[PDB]
Amino acid sequence: EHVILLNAQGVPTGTLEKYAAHTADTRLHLAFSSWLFNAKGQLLVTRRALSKKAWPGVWTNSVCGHPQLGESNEDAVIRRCRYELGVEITPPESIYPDFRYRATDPSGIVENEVCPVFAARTTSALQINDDEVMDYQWCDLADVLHGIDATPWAFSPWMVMQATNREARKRLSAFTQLKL
Amino acid sequence: EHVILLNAQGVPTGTLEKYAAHTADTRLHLAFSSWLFNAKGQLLVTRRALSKKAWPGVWTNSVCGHPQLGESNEDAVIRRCRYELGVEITPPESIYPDFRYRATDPSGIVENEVCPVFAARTTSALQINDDEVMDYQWCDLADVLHGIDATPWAFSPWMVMQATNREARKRLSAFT
Ligand SMILES: *[C@@](C)(CO)CCOP(=O)(O)OP(=O)(O)O
Ligand SMILES: *[C@@](C)(CO)CCOP(=O)(O)OP(=O)(O)O
Ligand SMILES: [Mg+2]
Ligand SMILES: [Mg+2]
Ligand SMILES: [Mn+2]
Ligand SMILES: [Mn+2]
Repeated sequence: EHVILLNAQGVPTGTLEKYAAHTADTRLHLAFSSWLFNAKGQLLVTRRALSKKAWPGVWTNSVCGHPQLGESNEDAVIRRCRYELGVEITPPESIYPDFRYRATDPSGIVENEVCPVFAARTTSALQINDDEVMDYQWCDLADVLHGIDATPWAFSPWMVMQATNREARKRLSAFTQLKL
Repeated sequence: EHVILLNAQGVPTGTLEKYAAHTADTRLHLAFSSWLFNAKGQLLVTRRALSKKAWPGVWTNSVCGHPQLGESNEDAVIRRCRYELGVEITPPESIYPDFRYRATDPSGIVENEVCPVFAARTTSALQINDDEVMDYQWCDLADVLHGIDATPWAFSPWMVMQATNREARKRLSAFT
């Protein structure tokens, strides 16, 4: 795998192997983030595997990843949902297109990303990939937002930032509707 | 270092080496749990090291451990506060003396304990042992209870159960 490198104005300049790209010195690159809801409208929260290079063992939103060369961001969402979670989804909706952030993890690994955010519904059962996700929960969005307000340090920082954006949060709410 | 095996009448029957004791088939043994506050009354929440055999990487109450043969519960707390957090404390106070639980961690490791719970105040600065603790936060007890109440899965199951016991929570709250 690789990442797509971006310059200061967020324009692509090339690619780098994925492991080598995440270090204490991470250059800006492209990513995506997605929030998944089941038919009942519950949000899927996940726990990153202990083997993940960045934020291992941390609770976070449904799925995070890196678009590969030739791939649309929405196609990367679909792929990682299948790879990490075994799960089929509805077409991802853009919910926070201009999200961008930089953060250092507990052992000093940096993430530095232009990271558009999406939401979607699951249309199949989960098949969790233990190489990527060690735990998960279906819950009510409102409860997650209250937890995020009370103890933000217990979640990944990108989860918290995305959840605290007003318009993003409105879309998450929309997805809490029960659907048949 | 060991754990103390307990029968149905809660009597020690023997010991097992501590690491070898915690498996997918963990048998009942003695432990303690402790909640630490500073002089200002802020609660210390800690995140277990990724190397811990049970619930690695998990946010939980201040300090947890295993009393040894012939050791008082209060002395075990003090010992682990020094070992894990390099911190001195006031005499531990009982908060939930009859707590007991069993739970399974994401990789299948079980804790199965008789685990009385205590509270204390720190009387020195932390000095972190990174073999035990990978992160920590000083916060307001009110906010931690709301977090436990809203997203209990973000915390260790034993922390949740202690905090959701009606009397334990009163005494934690009264404590600062
Ligand atoms: C999000 C913002 C987290 O850093 C993008 C990266 O997610 P990761 O899950 O860490 O990347 P992948 O390993 O490609 O899945
Ligand atoms: C607490 C309730 C966890 O089950 C008792 C044991 O805590 P640990 O922190 O895991 O024990 P030690 O490694 O002895 O410190
Ligand atoms: Mg990922
Ligand atoms: Mg301990
Ligand atoms: Mn990245
Ligand atoms: Mn134990």
